[PDB]
Amino acid sequence: MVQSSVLGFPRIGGQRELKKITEAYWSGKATVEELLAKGKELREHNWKLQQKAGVDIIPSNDFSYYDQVLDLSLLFNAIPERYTKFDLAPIDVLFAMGRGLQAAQAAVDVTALEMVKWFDSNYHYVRPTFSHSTEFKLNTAAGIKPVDEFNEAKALGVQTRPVILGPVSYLYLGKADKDSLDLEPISLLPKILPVYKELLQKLKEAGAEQVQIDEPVLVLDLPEAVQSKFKEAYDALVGADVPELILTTYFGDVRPNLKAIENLPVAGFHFDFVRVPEQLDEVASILKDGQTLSAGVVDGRNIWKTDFAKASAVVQKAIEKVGKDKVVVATSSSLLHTPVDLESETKLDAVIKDWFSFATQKLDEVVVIAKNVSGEDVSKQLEANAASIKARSESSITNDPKVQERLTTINEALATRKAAFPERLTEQKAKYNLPLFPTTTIGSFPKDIRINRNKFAKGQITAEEYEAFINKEIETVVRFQEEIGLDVLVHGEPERNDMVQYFGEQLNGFAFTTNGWVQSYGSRYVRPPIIVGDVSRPKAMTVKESVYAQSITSKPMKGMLTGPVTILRWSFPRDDVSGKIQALQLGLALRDEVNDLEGAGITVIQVDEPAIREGLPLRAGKERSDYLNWAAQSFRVATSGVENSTQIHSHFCYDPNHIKALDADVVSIEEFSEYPNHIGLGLFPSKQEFVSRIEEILKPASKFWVNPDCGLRGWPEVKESLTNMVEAAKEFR
Ligand SMILES: CN1c2c(nc(N)[nH]c2=O)NC[C@@H]1CNc1ccc(C(=O)N[C@@H](CCC(=O)O)C(=O)O)cc1
Ligand SMILES: [Zn+2]
Repeated sequence: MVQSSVLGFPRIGGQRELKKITEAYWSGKATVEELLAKGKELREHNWKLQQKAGVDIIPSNDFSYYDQVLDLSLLFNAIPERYTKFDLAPIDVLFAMGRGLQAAQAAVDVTALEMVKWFDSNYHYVRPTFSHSTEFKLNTAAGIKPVDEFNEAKALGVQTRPVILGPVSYLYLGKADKDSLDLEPISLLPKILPVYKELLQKLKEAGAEQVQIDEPVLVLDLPEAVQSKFKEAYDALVGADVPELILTTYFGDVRPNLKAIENLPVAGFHFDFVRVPEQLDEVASILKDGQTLSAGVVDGRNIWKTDFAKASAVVQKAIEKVGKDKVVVATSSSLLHTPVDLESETKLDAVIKDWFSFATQKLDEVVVIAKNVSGEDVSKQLEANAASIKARSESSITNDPKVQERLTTINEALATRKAAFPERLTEQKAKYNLPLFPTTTIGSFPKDIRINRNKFAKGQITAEEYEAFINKEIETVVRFQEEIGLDVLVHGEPERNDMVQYFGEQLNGFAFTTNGWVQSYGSRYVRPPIIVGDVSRPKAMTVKESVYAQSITSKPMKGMLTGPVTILRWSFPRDDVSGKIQALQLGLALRDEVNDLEGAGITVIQVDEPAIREGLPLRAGKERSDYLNWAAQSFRVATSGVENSTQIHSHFCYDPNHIKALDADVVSIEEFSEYPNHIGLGLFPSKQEFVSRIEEILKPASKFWVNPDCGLRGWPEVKESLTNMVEAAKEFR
C-alpha cells in the first residue's frame, strides 16, 4: 500500500478566522490567550480533516500566525537587536519583525523586515536577516513551536511530520543586515547546523519519526560552492538521535544540481512532477538503497481537479524505477497556495465547480491516487474523475472559435507600431505640444468610497447616483491636478476596487469565487480570478470614466490599464494551455480596449505590467528568454494598433532590454544612452532637492519626463510635493 502525503495545509481558515483573530489581536480587541486558542482550534480542525480524508503523512509546523520563515528566524534567534529593546514577549517580537513597530526619546517607527516573493508563487515570506554578531540558538521559553505543535497533534491521536525549512535554503534566501554588509549568509552554515541538530533531537525525543526538510533552493541556479553545502549540512544532521529526513523540493527542476544531492544520507526526497514531470527518470535514478521518492502529483498552486489517470501514471513510472514500497503520492508543494474549501462556493455554476478542487478536496485526491496505484478498486472514483475531465475538455466555455481564429492572425505587424519612435514623436509634438520636462503622475491619489459601492450593489442607489459620485471624485482629482499645473493627468480610478479583478469581471473566459482566499502576506489575502477558457472582451471596460475625465479638462487624460501578463500572473491560470497562449489572448482583448480608448479621444494610455519580474522562470535558459519574448510580444499586441500620435506609457517599480522591447513612447522608471523613447525617472522634498536631483541626471533634455515614484501619503504632502516638482520642471524650461 502506497502512502499519501500533504506538504502543508493553508492556515487562514475556511472563514478567514486567522485574519480576523490576528487583526483583532493587533488592534487590541483580542487577548493573546484568545489568539492562541484560535490558533490551536485551527490546527486541530485541519489535522482532523486530513486524518478523516485518510492522508497518511500529515504535516505539522505548517501553521503560522504570520510567516513560516519568520517563525524559524524567531526559533533560531535570528532576531536583530533593535526588535529586542521594548520588553516584548516573543510572539510580539515576532509581530514586530513581521509588521513593524510604532511607540509614542522621539517616537519609535521601527520598520518591518523586508517582504520577499517566495520563488514564483504568490506568497511572500519575511527575509531572514543576519549579522556578524548573530548568535543562533534555541529559545526554550518562547516555546519550541515545532515540538509543541507536534505534541498537540499527537495528543489528538494524529501522528504528524514536522516541516522545517532546511539550513541551506534558510541561509541562502536570507540577507546581510545594514551593519554587516560584507557577510555572506551561507558562510553562517557551521554556526546554524548545531541548532538544527538540537531541534531535530528534541523532535525525535517527542516522538517524531520523520521530518520534512525543505530545500527548495535546489530548483535555482546555484553556484558550485553552494552545491557542496548539501553533503556538509546533511552529513552533520543525520544520525541515530534524530528523525528520518525527507529532503523536499518544489516549483522546479533539480537536475542541474543532482550532483549536490546524489550522495546524501537522508531517508528520501520529494520532487515536483506537476511543474516538472520530465525530471522523474533522472532524479529517480540517483536514489540510494532504501531512500524513498515522494512524487508530487497534486498541484499545490492551482485549483483544477486532478486527472487521476494521468497523475497515477506519473506515479506508476516512479514505481517502475524504484519499487512500490519506496514511492509516496504527494501534493506537489504545500497547499498554502490554494484556497481552503470548494464547498464554500455559493454562486459558481455546478458545471464549472465540477472542474475544480481546492485544498480540502486535494486531500481526497492524493488518497484516491495512492489507493489506485496500490491495486485497490477505486474504479467508481476513476470513472467520475474521467467524466469531469472529459466534460471540461469538450465544454464551450473552454473553446471559442473566434478567439482561436484571432490567435492565427498574430504576426510581426500586429506587434509593431505603424512607425518607429522618432517619427512618432514628431506627430506627438504636433498634437500635444507638451513643454520640455513634461510633468505627470503614475496613477493613484488619496475616504467615503465603499459606502457608495455598497448601496449600489444592493440596488439602494441608482446607476445615476453612483455615476455622479464617481464623476465628483474624478472632478476633484482633475481640478486639483490642474491647479498644481501637471501637464498630463490621470482620473484617479475611484471606480476600481482591484487592478486585475476589475478587468477579469469584464472579460469572457474568467470565473470568480466568493471564498477562494489565498494568503499573500501576513494577514493580507487575495482572492484570485480564475481563467477557465478562451479570453475575449465583449465591450468597453474603462472608456466611460476616462472619457468623462478627459471631457472636463483640456489637458491630455491618461487611460490606465493593466497588462496581459499581470492579469495572467495574478489569476489562477488554465492548466490545459500554455501561459503564453493565455497572455496572447489577453493581449488581443486588451487591444480592443486600447483601440476603443483611442477611438473615444483618449490618446494617452498607460499600460502597466507590475508582475513581469515575478513571473520570471526560476532558472536561466530557454524557458526564461521565451517568457521575456512572449511577455513583451503580448504587451505589444495590446498596444500596437494605435496611430503614431497616440502615446503609450508604461510604469515600472522593479532589466533595460525587456523594457526596450516594449517600444513604449514613455517609460516611467522608479545608463541606456542610445535609446530614443522617452523616460521619466522617479523623483519622489524641496523644490531645490528636485532642482538638484534633475540637474545631476542631466549629465538628455528632450527625453526626460518628470514624475513621482509610485502612486499617492496625505493631501498636504502630495500637494506640496507635486507643486514642488512642477516648479522645478519650470526652472529648466
Ligand atoms: C499588489 N499585489 C496584488 C497581488 N495579487 C493580486 N491578485 N492583486 C494584487 O493587488 N499580488 C502582489 C501584491 C500582493 N499585495 C497585496 C496587498 C494588499 C492586499 C489586501 O489588502 N487584501 C485585503 C483584501 C482586499 C479585498 O477586499 O479583496 C485583505 O485585507 O486581506 C492583498 C495583496
Ligand atoms: Zn511603481
